[PDB]
Amino acid sequence: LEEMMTACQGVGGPGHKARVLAEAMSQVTNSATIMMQRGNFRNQRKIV
Repeated sequence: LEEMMTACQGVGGPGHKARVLAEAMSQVTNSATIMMQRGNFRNQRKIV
């Protein structure tokens, strides 16, 4: 058995847990992008 995929699933290596992270960090950082945006909008469309 090519148990590389079995290992790289969370039990040994992340491999997919790395993809779950990638999903979440994109989303968490995006959620903070909404905070930046919640400033770079309010202030903006003025005298800028």
